[PDB]
Amino acid sequence: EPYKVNLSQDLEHQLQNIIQELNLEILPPPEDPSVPVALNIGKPSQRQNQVGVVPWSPPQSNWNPWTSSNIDEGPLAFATPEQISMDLKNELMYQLEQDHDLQAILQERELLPVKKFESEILEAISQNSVVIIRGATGCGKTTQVPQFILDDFIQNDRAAECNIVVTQPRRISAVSVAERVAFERGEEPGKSCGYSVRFESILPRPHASIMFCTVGVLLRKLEAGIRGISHVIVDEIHERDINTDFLLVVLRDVVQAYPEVRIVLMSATIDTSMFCEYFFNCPIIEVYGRTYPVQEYFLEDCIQMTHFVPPPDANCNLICGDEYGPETRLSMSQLNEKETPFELIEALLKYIETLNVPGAVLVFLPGWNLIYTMQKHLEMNPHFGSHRYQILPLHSQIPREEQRKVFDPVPVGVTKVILSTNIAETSITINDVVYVIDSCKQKVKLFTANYATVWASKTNLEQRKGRAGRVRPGFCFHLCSRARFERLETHMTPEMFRTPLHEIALSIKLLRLGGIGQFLAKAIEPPPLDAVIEAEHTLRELDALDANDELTPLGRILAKLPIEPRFGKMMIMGCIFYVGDAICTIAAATCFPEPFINEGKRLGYIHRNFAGNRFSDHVALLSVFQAWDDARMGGEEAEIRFCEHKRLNMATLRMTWEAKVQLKEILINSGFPEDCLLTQVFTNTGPDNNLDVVISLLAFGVYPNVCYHKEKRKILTTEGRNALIHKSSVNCPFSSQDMKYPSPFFVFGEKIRTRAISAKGMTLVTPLQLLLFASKKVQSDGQIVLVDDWIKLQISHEAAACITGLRAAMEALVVEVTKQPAIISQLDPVNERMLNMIRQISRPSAAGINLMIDY
Ligand SMILES: Nc1ncnc2c1ncn2[C@@H]1O[C@H](COP(=O)(O)OP(=O)(O)O)[C@@H](O)[C@H]1O
Ligand SMILES: [Mg+2]
Repeated sequence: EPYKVNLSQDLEHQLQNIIQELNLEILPPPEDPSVPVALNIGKPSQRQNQVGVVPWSPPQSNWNPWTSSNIDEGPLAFATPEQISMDLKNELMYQLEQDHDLQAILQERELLPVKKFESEILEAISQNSVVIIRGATGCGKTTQVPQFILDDFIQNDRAAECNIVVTQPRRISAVSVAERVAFERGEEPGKSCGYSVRFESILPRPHASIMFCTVGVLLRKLEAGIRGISHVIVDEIHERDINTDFLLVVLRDVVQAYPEVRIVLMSATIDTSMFCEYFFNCPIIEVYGRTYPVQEYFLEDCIQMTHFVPPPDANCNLICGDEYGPETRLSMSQLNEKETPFELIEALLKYIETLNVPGAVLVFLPGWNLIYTMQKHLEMNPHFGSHRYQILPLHSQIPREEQRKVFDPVPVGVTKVILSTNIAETSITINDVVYVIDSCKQKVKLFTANYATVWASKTNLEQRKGRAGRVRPGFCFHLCSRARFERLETHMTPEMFRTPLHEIALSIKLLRLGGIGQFLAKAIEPPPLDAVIEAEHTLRELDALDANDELTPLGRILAKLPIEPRFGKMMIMGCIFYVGDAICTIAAATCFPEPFINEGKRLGYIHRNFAGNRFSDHVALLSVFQAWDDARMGGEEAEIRFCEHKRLNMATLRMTWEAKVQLKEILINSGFPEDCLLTQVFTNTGPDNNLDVVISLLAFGVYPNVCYHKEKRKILTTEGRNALIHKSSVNCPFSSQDMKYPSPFFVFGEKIRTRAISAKGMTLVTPLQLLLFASKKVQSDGQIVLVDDWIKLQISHEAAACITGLRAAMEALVVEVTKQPAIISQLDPVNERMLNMIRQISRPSAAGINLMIDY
């Protein structure tokens, strides 16, 4: 049944007036109501784009390739290549013979499997434009190959002619490796090695230097070209990271027009024929060391040996071999294959210690969520205390201090257990690993108009098995049944086949590489047609691309921003409404976890409070940033005490803050005036129109995530399906479900598809805000308005038509703004009134809502 909307008469007239002034019309109600009318309305030429190549040039002595600028005012300013080379060599020779701690480290370096192949690798790279380096995870490709290359130029008095850029799929990899390589050279990051991820960098010195970076960073720098680089090392190509795949397309055209460049493709033990053929049948340098066999097991076995009994495609736990016992069979059938059996892992750990062979256990799990769950299951049991066990988590989102703990040795008599994601599959190798427990799962992000746990591939299961066979004969415990193993895919589908292409689409256009479809048709494995059509559709709707699929001034800005394009447009809209800072903060916050420390899953009494009365996880977040920033004014310890008092993750806040500042930077440079991006005090209780607008702009950004509240935790999603409010939400009630929301309409940040469907990052919006920014299709029969063919509003046909008219006027202003962003200082009066009407519609009062008194 429809939702009643109580507009005031004065508001009803105001809408009608501004529409009249904007020179728009109210489409009349339909003569026959059974045939409704579309209130949502629509509304250039430039050039055409042919095939182009990204330019290349080798290292120059008067050029810093990492800052992309000249060296005029330095101590190596007008120096000659030879002095630079000779100085850097003598520096190093000296360091080598004096530093006895460094010598020891270099001795460790020289035992790694890859050391053997040093000469073979350097010669190959010397000869051929492209080389593939192939070998097992742990031989030392990532850490050593870039050093081999650098040191080769240094020792041979060519140090000035060597700048190596190394790409990595993941942020934590570019940083960790940069720090590890720096340490192996007795340095801090910032000398010979550096890193550059989104929102964080420690640039290395301009000469004889290695930069580790994520592909996105490298891509976003490429519109200048690949300036002053001699080697491009594309690492971990076998992960089929979509941006790596894309970059490989760019680099193929590069090597073809500039054969003096050196590309180095580095890969785990897979069939690299794909990549070989792609790069003109390039050499393949094989690398290996000693492997020991690993006795692998499956969900059957695990139950057979532990004598486990659980608590009271098709399901593959119902299928078991005859050679297994009756209880094993009956026990395995009790387990649900959508979960990972945490009790069985505990049992397997106990089986391990009865083998009496010391060594670490490596446990593969999908996501932090399960690593935390498994952590608490264990620690809340005497046996797994500090005395017997050291249980360390491993994933992207933990302090780098605790990353390095996984490599540290442990007091003897203590089993080290690493609870890890797939980072520890091929990216990093943990030492003294004899045992592996494998969930056989993956946390991929399938979005089709959103995360999800799926089955890993045979290849994944094979490479997880191999982690336990680098020190002695190992064991691997797969938690999937044997019947499930057979129905597994041989390979994970590459991200290129199942990821949105909007960001790649803009990149192609920013770099003037040609048509989106034409370019992506040259990929080693081109993406599906529909994904290309979706990407093109989505960027035309945003006005990122024009009708000819050419890049607009809006699209250009969205391409320069390291954020999802929709959020990029939301940020420009914020600039227009002079709430830029708040929106940049919301945007920045999307790229990091929640700042809140959720010990218990249910949300605490202090965190709730930051919500105020806005029923908004987003407002909560803005409110902590304001309080954290105030608490910051008393220095480090005040910040520290504020954070662990209020139960917050201080690093998250600093990362988000620094992200924001850079997002603002790119806006400033794009022409937007400083005044629209100042920080603005606000309250989360009283009337605040700035925050009202921020909610409206939030509703635009997170669309199409919209939902309707039934009762308790139950909600409805955009296609009529139902789902739950996530426990982490401020809007989530206790075991007693009394919430009494002044509106049932929320927008949200994430769909978490576990066993159930959960909505995360929920923010209450008014029916008016829904109509304005959080809907596309609006249909009126005169009385009832139908929103995105599932939500039904009983509202004035005239009002709906006007709000829908505003939406379109706003979009139109965005276009004009992005041609000359500075004009927001001096908008014409009608546009000013149009902004003010949006300001007015954003108020809770505008929909007859009052937040200040308890409902
Ligand atoms: N931060 C680190 N701490 C300890 N050992 C490390 C670290 N980084 C790399 N190693 C060691 O280096 C070796 C693997 O080097 P790496 O270049 O990562 O191999 P791959 O060829 O798999 O890329 C292993 O012995 C691993 O434990
Ligand atoms: Mg590696």
